[PDB]
Order: sequence, then C-alpha cells, then structure tokens
Amino acid sequence: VLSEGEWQLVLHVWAKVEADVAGHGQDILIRLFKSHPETLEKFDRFKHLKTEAEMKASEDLKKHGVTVLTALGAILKKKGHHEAELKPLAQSHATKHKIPIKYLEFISEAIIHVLHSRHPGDFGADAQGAMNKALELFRKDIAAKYKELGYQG
Ligand code: HEM
Ligand SMILES: [C-]#N
Ligand SMILES: [Zn+2]
Ligand SMILES: [Zn+2]
Repeated sequence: VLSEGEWQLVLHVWAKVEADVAGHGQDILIRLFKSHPETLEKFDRFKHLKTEAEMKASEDLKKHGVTVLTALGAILKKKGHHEAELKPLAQSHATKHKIPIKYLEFISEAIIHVLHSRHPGDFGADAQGAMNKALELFRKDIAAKYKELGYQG
C-alpha cells in the first residue's frame, strides 16, 4: 500500500493534470497509440486514425481523454479505497473491450512520460516513484478481477 506521503505526492501531481485535463488526455492517448500500436486497434472508435496529426486533430479523441482521466482521477482520490470504482472498469475492459493487463502497463508508462513533458519543474523523482506505485496498485487490483473472470494468468 502507498504511504500517506506518497499519496500526497500522487495527488499534488494529479492537480497539475487537472489544469488541462483534455490536453493531458490527448498527449497520453497519442503517446499510447504511437508507442504501442496494438493498443489503437482495440478502439473501433479511433482505429481509423493513421498519423499523429490526425490524432491531434480528433475532437472525439480529446473528449474520450477527458472520460479516461476523469475516471482515473476519481480512483486516485480514493487513495486505494477504490473497489466500487474499479469493478465496472475491470469488467468492461476484460469482457467487452478485451484489453490485456499488459496494455494497462503501457498506458501507465504513457502517463508517466507525459508528466515528464508537462511538469518538468515539478514531477520530481519522489513524485515519479509514488505515481508509479499508485498506477501499479491500480493494475494489481484490475488484474485480480481479470483473473477471477478468466482473463488474467
Ligand atoms: C488508466 C487506465 C484506463 C482507464 C481509467 C480507462 C477508463 C475508461 C472508461 C471510463 C471508459 C468508458 C466506460 C467503459 O467502457 O467501461 C473506457 C472505455 C474504453 N477503454 Fe479504457 N481505460 C483505461 C485503459 C484502457 C486501455 C489501455 C485501453 C486499450 C489499449 C482501453 C480501451 C478502451 C476501449 C476500447 C473503450 C471503449 C471506447 C469507446 O468505444 O467508446 N482502456 N475506458
Ligand atoms: C480507455 N481509454
Ligand atoms: Zn508497444
Ligand atoms: Zn511504452
């Protein structure tokens, strides 16, 4: 479990994202899709996008980035007490969207990478450490529900 000091770090950083949630979401999704193209294929909604310019121009992609980071923000603000928030996400990602846990690792690395872009004067080492712990806890708990459902090794 994260310490309170580590949660403080997580949420300080998170408040940063909230200054421009759509901008952060955009950059995170694009970094995910470009770094790991197998992920884009999982989105019927986005798979027509063939270049980073097209991705940056997509208003719908930006709208979806806000849905994603709104859900993740809410989970982080529960400081590990996120059973009710995670249940429907693990269910739809395992059984409907068919997203492997590996891809949740990729989007976690994209989140970290986009922070090294947007908060390069904060996002200190301590904060990077805590954010990776928070995202690992998120993946651990989703993986446990994947396994229950026959989707996690
Ligand atoms: C930080 C991790 C993530 C969070 C918080 C998140 C959150 C969400 C939410 C809130 C929705 C809409 C509700 C739902 O369908 O349950 C959704 C939809 C979706 N997610 Fe995620 N997601 C994450 C990671 C991923 C990843 C890594 C992928 C694929 C590589 C993915 C694929 C999808 C797809 C395909 C949809 C349906 C989009 C549509 O067609 O409208 N998700 N996600
Ligand atoms: C989900 N994006
Ligand atoms: Zn990849
Ligand atoms: Zn990556």
